[PDB]
Amino acid sequence: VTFDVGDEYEIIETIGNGAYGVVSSARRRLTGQQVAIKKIPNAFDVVTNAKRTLRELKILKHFKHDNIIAIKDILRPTVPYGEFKSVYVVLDLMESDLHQIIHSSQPLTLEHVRYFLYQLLRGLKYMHSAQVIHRDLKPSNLLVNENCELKIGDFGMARGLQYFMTEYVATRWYRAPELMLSLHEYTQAIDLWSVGCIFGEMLARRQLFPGKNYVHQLQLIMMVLGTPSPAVIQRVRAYIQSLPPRQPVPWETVYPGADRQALSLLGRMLRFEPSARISAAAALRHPFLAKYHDPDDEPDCAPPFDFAFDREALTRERIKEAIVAEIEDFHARRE
Ligand SMILES: COc1cc(C(=O)N2CCC(N3CCN(C)CC3)CC2)ccc1Nc1ncc2c(n1)N(C1CCCC1)c1ccccc1C(=O)N2C
Repeated sequence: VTFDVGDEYEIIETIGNGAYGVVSSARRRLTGQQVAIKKIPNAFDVVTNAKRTLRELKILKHFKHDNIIAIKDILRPTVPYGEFKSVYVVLDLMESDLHQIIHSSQPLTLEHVRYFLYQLLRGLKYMHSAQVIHRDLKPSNLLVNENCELKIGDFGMARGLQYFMTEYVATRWYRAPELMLSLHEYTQAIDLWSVGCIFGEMLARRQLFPGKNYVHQLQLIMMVLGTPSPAVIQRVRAYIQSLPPRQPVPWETVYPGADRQALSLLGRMLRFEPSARISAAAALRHPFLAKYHDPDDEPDCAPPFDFAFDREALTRERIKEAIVAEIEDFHARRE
């Protein structure tokens, strides 16, 4: 079967795969309400993964927000603690993600784009007030349904306030320059870079900076934003120091026929300097999102999120203990 849940849920279809692991749509037995169930097959075998899972449970259990994917249940172990391998999390089931929507024959008007961006930023304002950087925002991590309701998901990369830049890789289309040309101060401005990229992706329905490798990535950014001012720098320095004085291409020539306000907002997000970028809070006060802006319906998260548990260097078994403790804690609060 490979999905041995109880009689509380009824599996419908298998939707697909995270890197680890499996997501099936289901139906709660008593309410008939549709949920999504993620099985994590060997959740405690690999220290790095177990750490991700623990991290992601804590952040989701901390957040209550219409624009951030949510945990509805975590299933108890149905076997002894020693034998417990696979963890099942019940989450909000959405109908698609934003990647499928952008890259489809269906039409995508500015009204869609405007509404999708508003929800994204409303979600991030809450996160960032909790002092949680998402770090991996992309359209496939933005879940969506028929009535354009949007939810941010996948917090496995999230961080408070090692990794290596491998060359031949095309997986950094939404990564902020500070994570590339490694500056020593990483803040929540990181997500607003990715938002800019995502935003722009919707306006053209095609990737803004689709780099094929590490270098092609920095080239593509430079081709639009120009060279970063000397001050905005400091081995890696050399590659850029000697490259003809590049000027920023205006966003109007990048997107011909686009909306004046949309670009004003976009231009406040895609900027090398992390401090130069708008915050999510401020972005919501932009004319572009004026239709939707409601001060009394765009809350912060309090208290903020402690990352103590993450810093601590834990064994494989001690992370299993902590994850199990999150499951027991989850049920204690509800029941
Ligand atoms: C029917 O629901 C969806 C379809 C799709 C979708 O259109 N595709 C395109 C075709 C994809 N192929 C890869 C898998 N193969 C079986 C062929 C289909 C599946 C994803 C995307 C998101 C969907 N909805 C969805 N709802 C909830 C999700 C989630 N996705 N997912 C997806 C669950 C499938 C893989 C990820 C999430 C994605 C990012 C972050 C969080 C989640 C998440 O935790 N949940 C619970």
